Amino acid sequence: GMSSNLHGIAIGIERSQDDFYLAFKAVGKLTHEDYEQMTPLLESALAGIKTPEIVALIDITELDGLSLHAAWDDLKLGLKHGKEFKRVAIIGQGELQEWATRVANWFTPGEFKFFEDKRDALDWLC
Amino acid sequence: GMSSNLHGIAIGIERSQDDFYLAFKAVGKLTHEDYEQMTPLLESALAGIIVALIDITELDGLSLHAAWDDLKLGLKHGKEFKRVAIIGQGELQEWATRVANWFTPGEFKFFEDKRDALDWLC
Ligand SMILES: [Cl-]
Ligand SMILES: [Cl-]
Ligand code: NA
Ligand code: NA
Repeated sequence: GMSSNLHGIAIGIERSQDDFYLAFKAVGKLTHEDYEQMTPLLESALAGIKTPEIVALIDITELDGLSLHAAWDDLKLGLKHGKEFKRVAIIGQGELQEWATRVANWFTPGEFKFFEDKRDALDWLC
Repeated sequence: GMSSNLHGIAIGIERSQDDFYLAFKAVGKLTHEDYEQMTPLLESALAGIIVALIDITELDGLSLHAAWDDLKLGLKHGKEFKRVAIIGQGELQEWATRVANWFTPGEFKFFEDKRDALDWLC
């Protein structure tokens, strides 16, 4: 009964033309340890920001899900930093993920919008 | 970043002379999915079978959700285990075993060598 599944969150700051954006790529089944590894970089990225200025891209194309603890870490990060994001582009596949993006958008102050194409997402995002 | 750590639980019935025990090996950082893969096997074993052996030499720990599944399993089934040999290394794992022993109705004892453990286990 063993398993060696690939998972994690990649975080970076990317560029599209003359705009910088915060990029995430969530892969596999996320754990609390994954949120822990990513949190200091996120805190570094948002240092000094107290207004809705940030735009982010979150690629969930290879995301399987979140552990229970990870789901709580995620909500904690949203409660703590979410107001600082004005727009969030979600990149995934299918209508069920589109629907989940619309549900997230209802809950959040920043504008969340779903895409399948990165170039479309970046055009809207920045 | 990315990772692909090995984790899981091996379970099965084993022999020591003309005598049997339930063997567990806990590897890595255990998750809820690991507990769900393992539970139906544990139940079939208990319907068919008590003393057990738990190898923690390669155990890192349990996720929050898994610690809960684990406690749920101990509350349901631990009374059925009269003796539990914990196979591990070091005094921190021994201490953890002694703490577990205090909490539980069966006798839990720490060993470094499987052969020494099986002599006491059955
Ligand atoms: Cl977790
Ligand atoms: Cl879990
Ligand atoms: Na929103
Ligand atoms: Na005990």
